[PDB]
Amino acid sequence: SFETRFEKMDNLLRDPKSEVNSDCLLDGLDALVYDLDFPALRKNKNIDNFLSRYKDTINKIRDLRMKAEDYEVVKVIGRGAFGEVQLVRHKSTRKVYAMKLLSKFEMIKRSDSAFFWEERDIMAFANSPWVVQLFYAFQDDRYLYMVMEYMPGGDLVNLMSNYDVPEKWARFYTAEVVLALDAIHSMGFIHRDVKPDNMLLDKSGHLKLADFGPDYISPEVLKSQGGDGYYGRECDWWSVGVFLYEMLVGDTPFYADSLVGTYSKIMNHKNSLTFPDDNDISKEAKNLICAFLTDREVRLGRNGVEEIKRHLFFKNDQWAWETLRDTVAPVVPDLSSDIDTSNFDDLEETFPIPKAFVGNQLPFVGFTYYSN
Amino acid sequence: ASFETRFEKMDNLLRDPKSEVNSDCLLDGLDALVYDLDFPALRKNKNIDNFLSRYKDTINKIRDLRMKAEDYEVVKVIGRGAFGEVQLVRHKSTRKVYAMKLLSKFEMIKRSDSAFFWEERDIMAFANSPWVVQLFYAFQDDRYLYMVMEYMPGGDLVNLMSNYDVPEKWARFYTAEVVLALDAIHSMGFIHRDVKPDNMLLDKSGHLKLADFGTCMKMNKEGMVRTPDYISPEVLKSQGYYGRECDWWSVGVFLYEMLVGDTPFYADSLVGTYSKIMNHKNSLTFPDDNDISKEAKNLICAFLTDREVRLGRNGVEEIKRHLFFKNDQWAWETLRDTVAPVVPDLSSDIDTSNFDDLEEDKGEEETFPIPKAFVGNQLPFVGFTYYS
Ligand SMILES: CN(CC(=O)N1CC=C(c2c[nH]c3ncccc23)CC1)c1ccccc1
Ligand SMILES: CN(CC(=O)N1CC=C(c2c[nH]c3ncccc23)CC1)c1ccccc1
Repeated sequence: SFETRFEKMDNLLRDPKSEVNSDCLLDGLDALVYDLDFPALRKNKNIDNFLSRYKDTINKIRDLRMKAEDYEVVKVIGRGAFGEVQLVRHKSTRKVYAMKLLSKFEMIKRSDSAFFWEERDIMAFANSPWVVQLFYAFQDDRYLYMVMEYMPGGDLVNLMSNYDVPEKWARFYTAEVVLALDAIHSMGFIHRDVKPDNMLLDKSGHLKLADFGPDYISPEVLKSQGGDGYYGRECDWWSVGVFLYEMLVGDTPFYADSLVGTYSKIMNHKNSLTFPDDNDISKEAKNLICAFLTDREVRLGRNGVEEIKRHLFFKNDQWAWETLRDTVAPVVPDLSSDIDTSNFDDLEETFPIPKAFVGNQLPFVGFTYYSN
Repeated sequence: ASFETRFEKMDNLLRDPKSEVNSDCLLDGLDALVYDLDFPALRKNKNIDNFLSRYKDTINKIRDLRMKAEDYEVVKVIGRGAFGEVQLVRHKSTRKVYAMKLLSKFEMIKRSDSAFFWEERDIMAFANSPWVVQLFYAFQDDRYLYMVMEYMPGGDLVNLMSNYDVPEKWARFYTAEVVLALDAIHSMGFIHRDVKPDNMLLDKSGHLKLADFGTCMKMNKEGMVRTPDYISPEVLKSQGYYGRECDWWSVGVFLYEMLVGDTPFYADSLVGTYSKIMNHKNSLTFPDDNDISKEAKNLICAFLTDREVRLGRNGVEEIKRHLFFKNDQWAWETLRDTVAPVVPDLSSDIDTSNFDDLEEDKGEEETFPIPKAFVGNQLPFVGFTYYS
């Protein structure tokens, strides 16, 4: 059938989850112009003629497509190894967002340029109240850009520093992390390193997970990094136990001065896991921490989220699992302005000119995403 | 500007068939990149090897979904050229017969000639004229460019002129259809540069259409462009700047050959022909024993004259008003409705009686050397794909 094959082709060209969608195919042409336009390369007739034929329209497309210049940087609200997070405002729409930038130079230099694909897909397609949304994803020759919802409530590292977390609060945050992880697991993904930095609080003080691509890592994720083991969803449930312990105790359960010491304490969890002498912690809170901080064969979460939800630590009279997001969060942030950075602490290299085709833009083809 | 205006202008560039960057040209770029990068020496670059792993699967899936040579069943080879051949083909699924023109990418790259086909592709795809051979689909693989066009079973006008003594009544019909065909091409901004009976094909009802635009060049904002019997004097002076009227000279040669039986500037030697063309004011003569009207002689002389005063240099309207076209069978708006002088008798949708059936070759699949660095041999063909 000719029209069935022609229809299937249009499906691939218009589906946002397709690698050959219209905005993805445009990335290939854009990358090709960035990577070919060098004097040594343009000596090749095929290259010089192709660029003459497409540099007018590619420069035109670069202007029409979303670009960094469409955003007004307000402040830098975060920083990482490969870039930074900026609170930005779209010039035309005036809407504020959080934009994550990833340096193509650093990524290529460190030979690490494929870690962002699952983060892009989870945030773009989750469609969940528990996952930070990615509205747009674009790029230029130097950076990858991720336009996400701004989470003014800050992160849980900040919350834990500013407050003495009572059990009533710890139960709320732990339950929201349980629902957030279940939404991610339902999509077919495993977070791997769930930590308080990945837990962001929206305008109403409710939690959403962000940042998909040592203290919080499970024993199986450590073992499997030596190229022989394997792990399941229960590796994220281990992280929940570490988070609950840090919240009620003030320290990570396997803290050590050295990275080796932490790694070793995690493997020796049956002997290193201890609750300080001066612990006001309930028996149900300790039960839940121990049920998560154990080997994967007997870990809570092995037989789904239901056994986690039924734990006595979650028994309370303020909320229910099915309506938890409608309840008032323990810390509802001060909604002063759309530019409020109160909950956040405040704080370039060009590629060498190629003498042959290097293709530095190739590992980024297909990153562009427009939610419409 | 407006944001939604930017994202609407984008969707226009992505849908417009005449756009350099519609979704077919964009898939061409990705398909060209997978061909040009999938070599073991290039796969040593991590960026290249990783990109190919990420897209090899979908590019092969897309190659199957998109139109390909295997969708067509070859029936005969009805024509041949330096860079390829023309095959009478039948679509496997639809069973409809077409004429497919193939152009060898190796012969093209090897001879450093890989940009002549763009005008032919655009004329046949966008002319939208009852007088220009239509291009339904255009596709490609790593070895060939393919052009799926309407099959013209009636043959060409060289064949028609050999088999018949063309009366004026017939010559007027064929000249009239060539005038409408050249005007469609001129309206698009092109100059044929090689109008001869070889380019004029007859369809299943005997109606004429132009084909063979390998020689086509696009005019500038002032209408200028950069066999020997059909060539105008302005070209022989260079052999520069040529207007529309260099095509109208060939119409005059065509009309003379039709009514007389010989080309107006025939000679044993090429030099004798070139000399006769330059001396057109004295060499152009009509045989004493003729059934040529004063209006046919007027039209031929109006075309076979200096480009500074030639009929056509200011449009087709003055040509259409010529008294030679006055007749009682048809009008310019009723020409294609008329019964053509020679309506071909066809046994089947596959009948090739009006063509010299040719022997297929199926032997030269020559190789470009395996790239040790990025060569980009598929780059001059990005954007050739067309679907109607
Ligand atoms: C600091 N990171 C971590 C990260 O990947 N993320 C941290 C949290 C995000 C966020 C979403 N919405 C936000 N709203 C207010 C502040 C941060 C955010 C996005 C994800 C980072 C790492 C490497 C290179 C660059 C940045
Ligand atoms: C013979 N040339 C000219 C050519 O390009 N064309 C001549 C013939 C065509 C045709 C359309 N429809 C047809 N139907 C019945 C016969 C021929 C046709 C189309 C155009 C050629 C040159 C190089 C490589 C290959 C062929």
